[PDB]
Amino acid sequence: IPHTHAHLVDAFQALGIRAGQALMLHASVKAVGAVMGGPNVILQALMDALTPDGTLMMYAGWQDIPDFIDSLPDALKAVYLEQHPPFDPATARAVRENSVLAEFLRTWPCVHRSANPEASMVAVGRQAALLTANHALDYGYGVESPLAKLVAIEGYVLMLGAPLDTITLLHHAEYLAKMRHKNVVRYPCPILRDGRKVWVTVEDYDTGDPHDDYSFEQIARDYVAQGGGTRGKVGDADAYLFAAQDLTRFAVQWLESRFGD
Amino acid sequence: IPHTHAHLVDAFQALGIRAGQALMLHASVKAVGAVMGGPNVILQALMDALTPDGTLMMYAGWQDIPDFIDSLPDALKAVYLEQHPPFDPATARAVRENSVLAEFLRTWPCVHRSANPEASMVAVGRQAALLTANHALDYGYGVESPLAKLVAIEGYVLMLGAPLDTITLLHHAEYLAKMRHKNVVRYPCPILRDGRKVWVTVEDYDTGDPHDDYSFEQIARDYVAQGGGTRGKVGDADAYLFAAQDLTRFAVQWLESRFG
Amino acid sequence: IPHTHAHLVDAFQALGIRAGQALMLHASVKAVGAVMGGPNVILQALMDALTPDGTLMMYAGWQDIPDFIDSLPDALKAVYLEQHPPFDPATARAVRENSVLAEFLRTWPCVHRSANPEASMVAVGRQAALLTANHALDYGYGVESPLAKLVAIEGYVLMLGAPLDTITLLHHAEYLAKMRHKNVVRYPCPILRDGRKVWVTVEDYDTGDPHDDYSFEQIARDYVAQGGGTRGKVGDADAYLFAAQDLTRFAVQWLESRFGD
Amino acid sequence: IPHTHAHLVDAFQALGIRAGQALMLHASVKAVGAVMGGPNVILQALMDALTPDGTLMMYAGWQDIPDFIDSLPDALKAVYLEQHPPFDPATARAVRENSVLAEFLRTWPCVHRSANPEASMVAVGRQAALLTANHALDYGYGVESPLAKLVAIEGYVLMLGAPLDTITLLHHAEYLAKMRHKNVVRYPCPILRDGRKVWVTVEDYDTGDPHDDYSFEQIARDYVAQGGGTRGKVGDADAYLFAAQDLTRFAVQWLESRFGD
Ligand SMILES: CC(C)(COP(=O)(O)OP(=O)(O)OC[C@H]1O[C@@H](n2cnc3c(N)ncnc32)[C@H](O)[C@@H]1OP(=O)(O)O)[C@@H](O)C(=O)NCCC(=O)NCCS
Ligand SMILES: CC(C)(COP(=O)(O)OP(=O)(O)OC[C@H]1O[C@@H](n2cnc3c(N)ncnc32)[C@H](O)[C@@H]1OP(=O)(O)O)[C@@H](O)C(=O)NCCC(=O)NCCS
Ligand SMILES: CC(C)(COP(=O)(O)OP(=O)(O)OC[C@H]1O[C@@H](n2cnc3c(N)ncnc32)[C@H](O)[C@@H]1OP(=O)(O)O)[C@@H](O)C(=O)NCCC(=O)NCCS
Ligand SMILES: CC(C)(COP(=O)(O)OP(=O)(O)OC[C@H]1O[C@@H](n2cnc3c(N)ncnc32)[C@H](O)[C@@H]1OP(=O)(O)O)[C@@H](O)C(=O)NCCC(=O)NCCS
Ligand SMILES: NC[C@H]1O[C@H](O[C@H]2[C@H](O[C@@H]3O[C@H](CO)[C@@H](O)[C@H]3O)[C@@H](O)[C@H](N)C[C@@H]2N)[C@H](N)[C@@H](O)[C@@H]1O
Ligand SMILES: NC[C@H]1O[C@H](O[C@H]2[C@H](O[C@@H]3O[C@H](CO)[C@@H](O)[C@H]3O)[C@@H](O)[C@H](N)C[C@@H]2N)[C@H](N)[C@@H](O)[C@@H]1O
Ligand SMILES: NC[C@H]1O[C@H](O[C@H]2[C@H](O[C@@H]3O[C@H](CO)[C@@H](O)[C@H]3O)[C@@H](O)[C@H](N)C[C@@H]2N)[C@H](N)[C@@H](O)[C@@H]1O
Ligand SMILES: NC[C@H]1O[C@H](O[C@H]2[C@H](O[C@@H]3O[C@H](CO)[C@@H](O)[C@H]3O)[C@@H](O)[C@H](N)C[C@@H]2N)[C@H](N)[C@@H](O)[C@@H]1O
Repeated sequence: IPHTHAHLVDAFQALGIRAGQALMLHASVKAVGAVMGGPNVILQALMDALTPDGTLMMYAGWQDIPDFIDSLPDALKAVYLEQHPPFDPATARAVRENSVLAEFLRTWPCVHRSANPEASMVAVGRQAALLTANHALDYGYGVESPLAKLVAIEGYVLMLGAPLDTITLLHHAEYLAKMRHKNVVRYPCPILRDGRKVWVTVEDYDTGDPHDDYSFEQIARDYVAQGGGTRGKVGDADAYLFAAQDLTRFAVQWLESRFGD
Repeated sequence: IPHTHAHLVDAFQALGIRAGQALMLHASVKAVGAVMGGPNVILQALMDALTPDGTLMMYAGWQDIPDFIDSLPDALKAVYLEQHPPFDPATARAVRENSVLAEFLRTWPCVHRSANPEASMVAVGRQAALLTANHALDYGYGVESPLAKLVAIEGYVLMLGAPLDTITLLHHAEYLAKMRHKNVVRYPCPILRDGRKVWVTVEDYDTGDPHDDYSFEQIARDYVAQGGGTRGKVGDADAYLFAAQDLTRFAVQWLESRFG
Repeated sequence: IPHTHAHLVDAFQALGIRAGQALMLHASVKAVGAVMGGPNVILQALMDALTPDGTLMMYAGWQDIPDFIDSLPDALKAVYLEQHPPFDPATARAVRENSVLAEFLRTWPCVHRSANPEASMVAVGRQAALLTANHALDYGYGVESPLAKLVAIEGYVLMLGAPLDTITLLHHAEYLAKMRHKNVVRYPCPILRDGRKVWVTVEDYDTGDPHDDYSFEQIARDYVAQGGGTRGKVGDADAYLFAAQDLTRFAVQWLESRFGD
Repeated sequence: IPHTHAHLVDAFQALGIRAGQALMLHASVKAVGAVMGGPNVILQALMDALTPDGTLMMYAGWQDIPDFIDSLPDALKAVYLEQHPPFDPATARAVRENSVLAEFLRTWPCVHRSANPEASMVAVGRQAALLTANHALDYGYGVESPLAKLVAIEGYVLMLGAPLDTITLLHHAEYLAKMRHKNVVRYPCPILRDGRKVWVTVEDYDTGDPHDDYSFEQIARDYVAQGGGTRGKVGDADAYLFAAQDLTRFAVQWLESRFGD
């Protein structure tokens, strides 16, 4: 009754997932429904469809990032600066709202993790080191990011029962697009440097709210409506498979046509 | 008859300015009235009362600091990033609202200027290098600032027809005071590093608005009312002379009792 | 009698070269022996084993870099400052001792060349632009170098009859290693800036002599002795294939255990 | 016969010492000759000429710093790591070859001491806390040092029968100067961190030998020969009074003209 590994492998393949692809996954475990062996089998089935020559990536981030401390009373901020642990990539837990699957992949054998705390990506497979390498602290969805590299190697994005609003790649499209105005955020973050905690200022485009009157769901819905991507069932979940290069190109043109200067 | 150099020196001495003091000036040229020789003579008369063993300092800042570029359209901000000049302490003009006297002092012979663009101070005299040295870019009114040093050497603040709301030293009291919440700002600024332009992020407490329900004029008036400072006329101007250490102590206690 | 293209491809594959790898080559043409078609066929056979989704990189440097002029009399120095040509990446010849194969690759179609004159790297393939981008003038074997990026994307080093003392990647290990003594040098170099010749000063760790009592031969031989890398014949040449990340990690530990904190 | 407090005060004033100056002293007690009350009176007379508005600073260092332990056998090194006391600024004795006057000033009432063990400075007076604050452990004669601050506040250096080779400020000139070769060292040191002994590694330019073919004696003699500073007798001692800013500028130009870019 629960979905089997073999059936999930074939369901992923039916969508168009092929040996050797680099793929970034957004998922809802509940949407897929009961799997025989639990969410590990979702990851393993996807890895098997990709084969060891492919690569699987997820957005992990950092569940406990203390980027809000300026909003606290001064005396409480002082305690955070002294007592909050730094981002340690070996232990920093994935953002829970990024799916438990991101935390499962973060702790998978042979995983690689990128160094930007807020934008941290985890990946397993042939190009996992490449995708996660040299992730700049500032503008973490920009040109020196795993999203840029995913576009460059013509990777894919799989939404597995995940809302279309959660496509992290579209923050890279926001970065690229010549828009009339984008909101810049600067926030403190503790990191490790020579094995010691250092608080640094991170600069980035706001990724919590859009820069103008749009949503990622709207961009993705328009992409699908004009023939973009493939769609199909995986377990109980509605799934969408997008080519990163074409989706990014479409999204940049979409933003610039509506909100450019 | 326009006010003379001698009459200004004498009025400065009558108010309590003494040889060897370190003094930070806030002024209105218009409030002083016509001076024989112009605003140079205000500066020179004050320097003469201080003698070369004293020191005179003003808050210059940078009139053209482009700290607002994040609010501009992205395409315009890109042009600023490419074309706006960096803070060059040799040429960066003083904020006009800090008085033309601050720009006059900034271009005075033997002046020293501190390196923080937004908070830049200029000084002439025996301790001018000391006061302006190693002015940190972040928290420019804090521990690594000319204001901290002015307090440490028990200097003075002279208000020469300037409103009591303009006492820059009270931003140092804000920095020191343990208050429930202070607003932190981070803003971009172009500077010179190894002779090349570099854009850096500056972090500071907000100095454009108070951190709570107060004004500097309110603090200063309360200080005067409880016997703080000396008052007198210099030219046509109402003048106030404050000890930096006592005013800072008072303002920190004032802030902490109300907002701590 | 001469080695054929097909036999060289087979030998590279037997050694462990795989499609998609990013590979840095050190070679001796003489050690390989006569090849049917000459040294071009060595490069093409290696590129074929790597496929277009792989990358081949070599250290080119600049045969005629005038980094020695501070030692000359002022009058001769003035002539160098006036008359020596700048580093032009389109024409600057590779160091002859880096093998003629480095000069052959530098002039190969679709090559990318990194901008640091003394440390210039040349590469052909899918990650060639990535590896050669933004190569800082200072500390050219350091954090901003193609060697750092080769480690970060988990590339490989192939020794094709080249002595183990010539592994340029070990200068990156010297840069990373925390050691009791380092020599820092500053030297002059003419470059092109806005189409004009400009003399700049480059700061780097000394790469002409070791920083302490060791040799690269010593480190690499120890690496092999503990099971590092794979070995085999390619043509007449003894070949070694090393993982860049594992060799660098080993060499940093080797240096730090003897001269470190 | 023994020099009196009053006659030292007069001699310091005749040399050019003035109220309010920040002054770094290098001294020989024997060169001054017998003082009525002993070396305390040298320090007190100098403080009196400076007044409490002035500041007197000396290089104390740490007589017992175990910065040499990497050269010992592993077994003896092990005992040092276990048993050597940490740098405690309250008790760490001044280097004996820095003059007993440095230890006398280190134990003077109201003294402030900078935190860098090897480069520790002690000071008494109005800018004593300023000069000694935030003395970084790495590059202790560099930008984050009391010597940098002495230059910035336009202080002075007084040589009181001390050899001209002993001007510690010239290590700051070495740090600033752009030079063809520098030696960088890393050495161990035990310090206090949250009241517990911790061993750290300090990185600095070598200050035990020059970076090139020069001595501080040469630089200082050349400075004096071109009119730098003021000279006079204090007690039996030849004294020199130098402006820290002018001497540092001269020394940096001297080094860069001979060994610079
Ligand atoms: C928010 C969102 C993750 C919620 O989806 P979800 O299916 O409810 O949550 P998850 O995918 O984390 O799965 C949670 C379920 O995994 C199940 N599960 C199975 N084994 C588990 C295990 N060892 N440990 C924990 N949970 C386990 C549990 O049933 C758990 O549900 P429960 O806590 O209610 O018992 C989803 O709507 C979504 O948005 N996904 C895309 C997220 C994304 O990629 N965001 C990018 C940034 S915008
Ligand atoms: C805002 C404030 C400066 C305005 O006072 P003000 O007397 O009108 O202005 P200034 O002191 O700059 O003097 C300007 C006058 O100097 C005169 N002046 C004389 N010689 C001059 C010269 N060579 N060049 C320019 N102006 C000259 C001019 O008459 C000029 O007035 P005008 O342009 O209207 O003709 C004053 O109210 C104030 O706040 N002073 C304190 C400022 C301060 O210290 N702020 C700290 C940060 S909060
Ligand atoms: C120094 C070293 C290159 C010498 O090896 P080598 O085989 O003698 O020299 P090369 O690899 O340059 O091959 C030269 C041969 O290529 C041959 N060749 C074939 N076609 C050629 C052509 N069109 N043009 C020139 N030479 C050609 C020639 O026989 C030439 O030898 P020759 O000039 O004596 O006739 C080798 O010992 C070595 O150290 N390799 C590693 C180099 C390195 O990577 N260094 C990194 C910095 S330490
Ligand atoms: C090395 C140098 C200090 C030797 O000078 P010195 O006059 O022989 O030594 P000191 O200045 O330490 O004075 C020591 C004398 O102080 C006298 N003294 C007086 N009271 C004393 C007391 N309570 N306790 C100890 N000594 C006392 C003693 O005569 C002692 O000499 P002694 O042990 O032979 O009896 C001197 O040549 C020098 O180089 N000074 C500059 C040092 C410097 O600043 N170095 C910076 C780093 S390069
Ligand atoms: N792609 C649109 C999404 O925006 C928000 O999630 C973003 C997230 O926003 C955070 O959400 C927290 C509060 O929910 C804040 O701390 C924010 O920083 C941001 O910090 C990440 N860098 C990227 C995430 N995409 C929304 N939470 C999500 O529901 C929505 O689908
Ligand atoms: N706290 C009282 C004072 O605050 C403001 O001046 C501050 C000033 O704030 C600017 O004032 C402008 C409003 O005209 C804004 O651009 C602000 O950025 C800030 O740039 C300086 N760092 C410190 C100045 N004290 C007031 N201008 C001044 O009139 C008043 O006396
Ligand atoms: N570390 C091992 C290697 O070091 C030297 O080659 C280096 C080379 O050194 C030059 O060669 C001369 C002899 O050392 C120096 O004077 C420099 O000009 C240097 O310029 C490059 N930056 C890197 C090269 N690896 C050796 N020449 C080389 O044979 C040896 O394999
Ligand atoms: N500035 C020149 C001076 O160098 C030496 O003293 C230096 C001292 O050098 C040590 O002294 C040992 C032998 O000289 C070295 O091994 C170092 O550890 C060094 O540790 C300090 N950081 C700075 C001192 N200046 C000389 N002791 C001194 O006589 C000479 O005049």
